[PDB]
Amino acid sequence: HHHHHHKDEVALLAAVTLLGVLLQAYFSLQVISARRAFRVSPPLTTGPPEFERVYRAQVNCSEYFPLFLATLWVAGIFFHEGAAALCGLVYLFARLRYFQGYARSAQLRLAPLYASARALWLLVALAALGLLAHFLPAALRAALLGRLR
Amino acid sequence: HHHHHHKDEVALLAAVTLLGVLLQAYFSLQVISARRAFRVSPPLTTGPPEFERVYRAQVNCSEYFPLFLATLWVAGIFFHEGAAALCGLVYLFARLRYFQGYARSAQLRLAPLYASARALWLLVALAALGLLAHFLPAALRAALLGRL
Amino acid sequence: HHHHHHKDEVALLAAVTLLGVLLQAYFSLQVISARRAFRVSPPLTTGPPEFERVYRAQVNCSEYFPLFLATLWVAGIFFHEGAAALCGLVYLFARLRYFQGYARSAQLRLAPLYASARALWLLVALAALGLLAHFLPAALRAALLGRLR
Ligand SMILES: CCCCCCCCCCCCO[C@@H]1O[C@H](CO)[C@@H](O[C@H]2O[C@H](CO)[C@@H](O)[C@H](O)[C@H]2O)[C@H](O)[C@H]1O
Ligand SMILES: COc1nc(C(=O)[C@H]2C[C@@H]2C(=O)O)ncc1N(CC1CC1)c1cccc2ccccc12
Ligand SMILES: COc1nc(C(=O)[C@H]2C[C@@H]2C(=O)O)ncc1N(CC1CC1)c1cccc2ccccc12
Ligand SMILES: COc1nc(C(=O)[C@H]2C[C@@H]2C(=O)O)ncc1N(CC1CC1)c1cccc2ccccc12
Ligand SMILES: CCCCCCCCCCCCCCCC(=O)O
Ligand SMILES: CCCCCCCCCCCCCCCC(=O)O
Ligand SMILES: CCCCCCCCCCCCCCCC(=O)O
Ligand SMILES: CCCCCCCCCCCCCCCC(=O)O
Ligand code: NI
Ligand code: NI
Ligand code: NI
Repeated sequence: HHHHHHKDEVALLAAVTLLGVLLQAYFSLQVISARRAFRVSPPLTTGPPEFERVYRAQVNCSEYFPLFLATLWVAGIFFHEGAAALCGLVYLFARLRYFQGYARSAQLRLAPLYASARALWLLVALAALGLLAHFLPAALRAALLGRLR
Repeated sequence: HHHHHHKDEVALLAAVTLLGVLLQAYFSLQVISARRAFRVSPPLTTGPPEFERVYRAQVNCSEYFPLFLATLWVAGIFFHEGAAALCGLVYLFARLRYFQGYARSAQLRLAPLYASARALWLLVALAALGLLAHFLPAALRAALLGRL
Repeated sequence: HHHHHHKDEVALLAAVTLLGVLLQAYFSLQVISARRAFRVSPPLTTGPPEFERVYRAQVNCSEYFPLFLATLWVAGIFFHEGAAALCGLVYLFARLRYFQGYARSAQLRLAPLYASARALWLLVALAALGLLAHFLPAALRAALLGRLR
């Protein structure tokens, strides 16, 4: 126990984070359901194209999920909670469309893939700007103090 | 520096996290050892079924690891540290049995897989309840104030 | 809102985290570029060895990213911010060399792979020591108080 909590500075980030977990659960579910429909038994990860695209979509979302996370949280703490959470949401909605697109074809994944990438770059930029705002003043000051002597 | 630290509210979550890291290390070690026994040289990922099942078991535990993490932390902060840590432990022990099961066969993976899924779902539910507790009162209040 | 922030205790961790995200971006970019040069269209993940090595290097770095993250943060918070950040940087730089090595051959990946593993074990050790320093005193004290009664 302390007599204050910082929950209330990260609750939006936490909500978006959870939403991302749930979205991954939906993607796994679709993979399970593709495994049944095209009869691809674990441990195999190859099969008909229609299976491979679903499986790949899920794998690519899972692999980007930690990156999404890390940049969400850095942006949301160093830049602005609300703005990070919102880019997060745009990221997740884009990945849902990416997943749906890819299921249909390689080509129909592209537009939402690009939109996923833009939303993730926005998170990167907000995180970077936030970190710059945190470190740049002291560093400029130290450099000016050095030249002043 | 501040004159207080919040470490002590997250130390169980941190211990469980690290335990999870160590478990992944054990899984990688088994994969390395299966690569030697069945002579599957990187960058190959395919080979005899006994190699593929170990390899897949590891890749599936790696891929769910961040999900475990995220929910572990959200649940532990917004619901209850101890309860989240404990579900976490149950998740990790279930994955260790899943890994061992899968090595032996596709079929023996299933019971511990299901247990691992139940444990993760519990973490999800805790995280969701914790977030509901945080947001719901102010939202109901704002709505009541609007109607007044 | 609050009248203190803990940003300034984790800014180095956050910066190393973001550097890690950027490095994964660089790795993906090399994968895209290898897909074009060797004509391997998603959803395929197999192709000429030169493509497979790049692709594997990227996958292995993505899969260890969250482990790196988790241990970076636990070490940075329970042991020492600066020392964790520094081992983080050595981890990332080694993975860059691992990636470049692996692109050229299976064999050239090994030295920087071993350096990546050492740097991650150091983070694991710093995390474990920090957790020990947090829990061990109260536990020893409780055990002694029990025997004293
Ligand atoms: C070391 C630090 C490195 C930092 C690097 C940072 C790079 C930052 C790049 C940000 C790229 C943002 O680019 C911008 O993305 C948005 C969001 O999709 C696009 O917006 C687009 O999507 C939205 C839907 O969500 C619609 O309004 C419309 O379809 C379109 O305008 C812009 O058309 C594009 O120009
Ligand atoms: C541990 O959770 C899960 N693990 C696995 C495997 O590890 C499978 C691939 C390995 C194999 O076949 O051996 N699969 C499904 C799992 N579920 C089920 C959910 C999809 C309906 C899940 C339960 C709770 C939350 C979740 C969040 C995201 C994804 C899933 C969540
Ligand atoms: C960076 O650490 C490791 N990286 C890789 C690769 O990236 C391999 C797949 C790439 C290739 O072969 O090209 N493999 C094994 C690694 N080890 C050592 C292992 C004995 C447990 C590890 C060292 C330190 C901590 C760890 C934690 C979890 C898993 C592993 C940890
Ligand atoms: C979501 O961002 C990205 N996603 C994907 C896929 O999910 C691909 C594998 C799926 C497929 O082809 O179906 N690829 C590239 C992406 N970019 C592009 C950037 C690297 C040049 C990225 C944008 C912003 C930050 C980033 C950080 C790391 C990696 C990438 C970052
Ligand atoms: C991947 C998600 C990681 C989330 C990390 C969030 C940690 C910030 C909160 C500090 C912990 C203390 C806040 C008081 C809450 C409590 O313990 O009751
Ligand atoms: C939108 C978020 C809500 C998600 C709710 C997830 C449901 C929790 C399911 C838990 C079922 C586990 C059954 C108990 C385990 C056992 O019998 O040993
Ligand atoms: C994804 C792995 C977990 C991320 C963990 C973030 C937890 C942040 C806890 C609050 C940080 C402030 C306390 C700093 C203590 C110190 O530096 O001495
Ligand atoms: C339960 C916690 C286990 C901790 C295991 C830690 C293993 C640490 C090994 C570090 C080896 C460092 C040797 C480096 C030599 C060099 O880099 O030049
Ligand atoms: Ni008190
Ligand atoms: Ni002071
Ligand atoms: Ni505080």
